Amino acid sequence: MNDSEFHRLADQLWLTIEERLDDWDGDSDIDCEINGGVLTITFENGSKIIINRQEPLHQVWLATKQGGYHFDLKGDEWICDRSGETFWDLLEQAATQQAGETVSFR
Repeated sequence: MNDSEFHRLADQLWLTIEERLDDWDGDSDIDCEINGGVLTITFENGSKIIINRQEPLHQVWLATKQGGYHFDLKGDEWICDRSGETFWDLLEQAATQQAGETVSFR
């Protein structure tokens, strides 16, 4: 049902995100933190993206510079619930603004 859906989604996000940002270089440095259901994407500046998760239905969080918002699914692309933003793109703007160079998720 839900827990399984949540978990498989979680697995693919967690993996692909961590992998992507461990892979890509930059201006700044990058150390990804992996904790128990938590990712924390940390630059040499000391600033960071906070990723952690809420309900085992479909609900995940993400926090950054401007604060952030929770992460909800539209279709092939997660939005931020806020007004209805975007996964990879807003995450780009977040990471980019804290790191100091285009952090390329797409």
